[PDB]
Amino acid sequence: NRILPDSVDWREKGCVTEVKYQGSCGACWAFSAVGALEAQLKLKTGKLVSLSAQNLVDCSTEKYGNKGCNGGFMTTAFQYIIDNKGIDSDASYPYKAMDQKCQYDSKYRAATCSKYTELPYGREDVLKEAVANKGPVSVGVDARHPSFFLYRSGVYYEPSCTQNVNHGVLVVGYGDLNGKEYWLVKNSWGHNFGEEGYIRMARNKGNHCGIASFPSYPEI
Repeated sequence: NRILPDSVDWREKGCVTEVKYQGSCGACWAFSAVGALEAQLKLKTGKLVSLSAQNLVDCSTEKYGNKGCNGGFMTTAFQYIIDNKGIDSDASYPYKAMDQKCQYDSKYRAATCSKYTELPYGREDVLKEAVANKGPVSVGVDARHPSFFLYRSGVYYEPSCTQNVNHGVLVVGYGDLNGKEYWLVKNSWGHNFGEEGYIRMARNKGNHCGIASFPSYPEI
């Protein structure tokens, strides 16, 4: 294993915004992407600002292989931000859990993206390195299993989990709790979900739930 901190929690560095509630809109990919960029924005500017998931839903659309409330890709959302030369703040372009016309306006720009990086498939130590050294990382997980919705505490391990990911989330940390290594995952089902919106997911257990399958992070 690479030489790295044994645990990381980007919330401690003030790099993680409040947990969002996607509602009945499959915008997790958008929340996942903005969350990663929010951390980078804080690292660069010193200011923590929620970015507009809705801007991605409405504007990072067919050209990017995305389908708004019917799903999308974090990577292509990043490329949209690059191509578009910005993304608006959440306050300026609030989330409505619906597909809308693109209403991007540069006057409400709160961040940019210059590039993004895809981590190699399934490599949890590479993921750990990126979380330690770069910041929160956008990932997909298999969140199809009934146990996921009912998670309350501890470290989530679901034998039925697969590497077929379907749910974009944000890895904001990692560590060990009571002998179980975990990834600290920010979800977008509001603070009622899991631990105030977070789930600790099993780490170094064979790419559990595909968490390390498709990681990416942007840079400002």
